[PDB]
Amino acid sequence: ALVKEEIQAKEYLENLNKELAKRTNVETEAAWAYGSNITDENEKKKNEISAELAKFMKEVASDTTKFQWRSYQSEDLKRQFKALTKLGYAALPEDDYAELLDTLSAMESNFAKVKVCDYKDSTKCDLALDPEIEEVISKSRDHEELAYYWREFYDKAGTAVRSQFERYVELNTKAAKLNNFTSGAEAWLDEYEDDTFEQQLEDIFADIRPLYQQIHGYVRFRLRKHYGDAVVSETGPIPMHLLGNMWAQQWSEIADIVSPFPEKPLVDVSAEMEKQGYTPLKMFQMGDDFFTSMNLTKLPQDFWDKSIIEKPTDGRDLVCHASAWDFYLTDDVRIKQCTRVTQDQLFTVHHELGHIQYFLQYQHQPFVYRTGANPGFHEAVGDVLSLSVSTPKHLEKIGLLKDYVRDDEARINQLFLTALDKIVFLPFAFTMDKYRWSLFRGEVDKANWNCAFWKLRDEYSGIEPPVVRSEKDFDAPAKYHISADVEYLRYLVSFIIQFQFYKSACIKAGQYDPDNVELPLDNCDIYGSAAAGAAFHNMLSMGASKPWPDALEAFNGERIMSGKAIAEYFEPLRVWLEAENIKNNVHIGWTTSNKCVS
Ligand SMILES: *[C@@H]1O[C@H](CO)[C@@H](O[C@@H]2O[C@H](CO)[C@@H](O[C@@H]3O[C@H](CO[C@H]4O[C@H](CO)[C@@H](O)[C@H](O)[C@@H]4O)[C@@H](O)[C@H](O[C@H]4O[C@H](CO[C@@H]5O[C@H](CO)[C@@H](O)[C@H](O)[C@@H]5O)[C@@H](O)[C@H](O)[C@@H]4O)[C@@H]3O)[C@H](O)[C@H]2NC(C)=O)[C@H](O)[C@H]1NC(C)=O
Ligand SMILES: C[C@H](N[C@@H](CCc1ccccc1)C(=O)O)C(=O)N1[C@H](C(=O)O)C[C@H]2CCCC[C@@H]21
Ligand SMILES: *[C@@H]1O[C@H](CO)[C@@H](O)[C@H](O)[C@H]1NC(C)=O
Ligand SMILES: *[C@@H]1O[C@H](CO)[C@@H](O)[C@H](O)[C@H]1NC(C)=O
Ligand SMILES: [Zn+2]
Repeated sequence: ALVKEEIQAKEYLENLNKELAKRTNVETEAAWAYGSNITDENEKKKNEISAELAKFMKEVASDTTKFQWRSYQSEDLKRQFKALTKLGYAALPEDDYAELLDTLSAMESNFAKVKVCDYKDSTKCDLALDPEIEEVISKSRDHEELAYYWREFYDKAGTAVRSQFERYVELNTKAAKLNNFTSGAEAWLDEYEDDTFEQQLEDIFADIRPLYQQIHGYVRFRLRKHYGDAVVSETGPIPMHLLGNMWAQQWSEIADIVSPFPEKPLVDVSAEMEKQGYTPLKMFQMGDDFFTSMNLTKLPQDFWDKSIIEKPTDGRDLVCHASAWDFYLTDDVRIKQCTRVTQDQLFTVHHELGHIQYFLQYQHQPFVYRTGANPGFHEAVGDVLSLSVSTPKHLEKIGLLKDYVRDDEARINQLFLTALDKIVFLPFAFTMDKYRWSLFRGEVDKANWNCAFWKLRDEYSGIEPPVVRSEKDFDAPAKYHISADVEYLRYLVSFIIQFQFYKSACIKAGQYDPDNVELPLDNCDIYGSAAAGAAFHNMLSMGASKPWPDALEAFNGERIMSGKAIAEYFEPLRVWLEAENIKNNVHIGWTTSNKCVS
């Protein structure tokens, strides 16, 4: 009967979880070897091991039907069994799965191997995105140079893989349907365990959108003063190559030309980092110190022994796009980052170490629970610390920000600088998955796939390509996550919930009081706070053992994803900016782009 079976099922799950952890270790090692060293041999190795694990998952999913798991008393056992039924791509027939793996490695390796010719020297053709092209996009204020690098990169990283992307969409759809989801959109959304999740995000985005429109309007106004009206129009979408980022996802790199008060300080600690002899090692050691200062877990020896924290100097191809890795044993966690000594990179280091901390916090959990409460939780951890590291308060403590006077004008500069990252990103992140969802769901005909991309970027972000594109081009895969098949909604969720975590951690630390002028949210530093660390420990140690509202509740007693906290952080900016835009008669909104020919 059921009482005896539930006891046996508990024993079954205990052994299977350990077996899954061990088998996944092997897959992860092969994936790591390939990402660190792209060769035909490593690709073959990676894909063959994945195919082996997929075959085993099929056997597992099949075996779950031998247990009456839906009839069990234990919510915990039922949750584990449910996790094991979700095959994802592993549901595909053997040959289809092999084809998908080959398709995915073809796209990611194409992205990783992109090289372009120097704008000034057509003989020198070894410029990679990281660091060469990204350096130009972030630093150059020559609009024709910027336009050149934009076109060269999108042509090579995007258009070149159209046929592979098409087959990937077909196989992704086939896999979703084998799992009885309507499409890959629903398969992705299932990770959030909430059937109203899309509407919730629409509601939150709608609340923040007006602030984005104000930032967009002001930036456009300031760019007109820099480049002239021949380059930037008052009423049209902003030409995206002028925004300091290849994908226009964050605009912090053009802060020096769009800052509210150019005569007052704007935080940019890159020069001081270099002057003080910072290295990638030091940056990671400083991140480690931040976590341990909060009474959280120190980085294990394997991390230091096995991580790659600088771009290799041999001739080899690799994936430089920064990532954090769990090997599902004990204390085997690693980062691979082509680290540079900049302010932006210091935040990236803390982001990636947020993943590592999460891995360490939940490594005692059964295998199926060794992941984030939802994908957004994993992305939020390191960003909460980055918000603190970015404050004038913290940066003065570590001697990177000198002779800084925090008057009302400096505060507006800093809030604006943060918004150029945190608010600007929201419509971007939403469009990445809105686009792919529309393809997965079969809502866009193949003949319209490229202009469907640029239509969303126009509608939500008010940006456009520097040159005319058409259906002869295919631009979406020029973004890493699109070539690498990484869900993006996690980052939209993260940018909302990180402010919920930050606000709460700051209150717990005694660093934020809404009725005290000396403790504003935008200058909170949680460094050294064991109290904030305790909330993190309580939440992160849970892994995916409970639905995410229980994980949020463990942190601050709340159960709802809310835009209240992000709006609260930027409220002083909103008040100032609304008035400043009225003062300067700034045009808000944009006409439909003419940059994608149907
Ligand atoms: C996605 O959705 C799919 C449905 O759209 C779903 O596919 C269905 O899965 C069912 C398995 O759960 C399967 O049901 C079986 O059907 C067999 C006969 O099917 C034939 O005829 C169909 C048309 O009439 C054809 O379409 C098929 O191709 C087949 O030719 C039955 O023989 C079988 O029965 C046995 O199993 C049941 C189940 O027993 C359960 O467990 C315990 C066992 O101890 C029972 O006590 C308990 O009561 C419970 O019922 C037994 O009751 C029975 O005695 C037999 O042993 C079974 O009903 C179905 O065929 C299949 N397709 C369709 C079209 O319905 C996928 O599984 C879903 N995928 C995922 C990942 O969830
Ligand atoms: C650098 C970072 N890299 C990603 C790596 C994600 C990944 C998933 C699966 C296999 C390999 C890599 C991450 O750590 O989440 C990243 O891409 N991004 C995203 C981006 O740069 O597009 C959004 C960024 C928000 C701020 C922190 C960094 C976030
Ligand atoms: C890269 O992989 C090749 C074989 O694919 C191997 O021989 C070589 O040692 C690796 N290179 C480095 C730098 O690890
Ligand atoms: C550090 O964490 C432990 C449990 O992990 C806790 O018991 C202890 O109180 C914390 N240290 C401080 C100073 O609060
Ligand atoms: Zn991340």
